[PDB]
Amino acid sequence: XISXXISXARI
Amino acid sequence: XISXXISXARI
Ligand SMILES: [Cl-]
Ligand SMILES: [Cl-]
Repeated sequence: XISXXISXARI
Repeated sequence: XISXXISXARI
């Protein structure tokens, strides 16, 4: 399916 | 940044 996206580590 | 998306494990 969906794996990940935007983690938050940078953004 | 971008982390992941669609892996290929299913799709
Ligand atoms: Cl990020
Ligand atoms: Cl997949």
